[PDB]
Amino acid sequence: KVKVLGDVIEV
Amino acid sequence: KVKVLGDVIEV
Amino acid sequence: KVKVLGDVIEV
Amino acid sequence: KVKVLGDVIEV
Amino acid sequence: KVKVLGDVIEV
Amino acid sequence: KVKVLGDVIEV
Repeated sequence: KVKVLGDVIEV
Repeated sequence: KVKVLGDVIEV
Repeated sequence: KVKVLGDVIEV
Repeated sequence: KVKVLGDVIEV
Repeated sequence: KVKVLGDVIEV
Repeated sequence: KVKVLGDVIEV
């Protein structure tokens, strides 16, 4: 299965 | 810690 | 169209 | 509620 | 490379 | 501003 794993970033 | 876990969806 | 829908999780 | 909505991008 | 770029949304 | 940056992962 393909998931998305990600972070909050300050931009 | 806070991460983001998500799925691909057909829209 | 393919989007990503996701949640914040505590890890 | 807070969700995450995102796109796939070519980088 | 393919990344996911996304936003927090109120839902 | 806060965005989400993430990767596709095989799970």
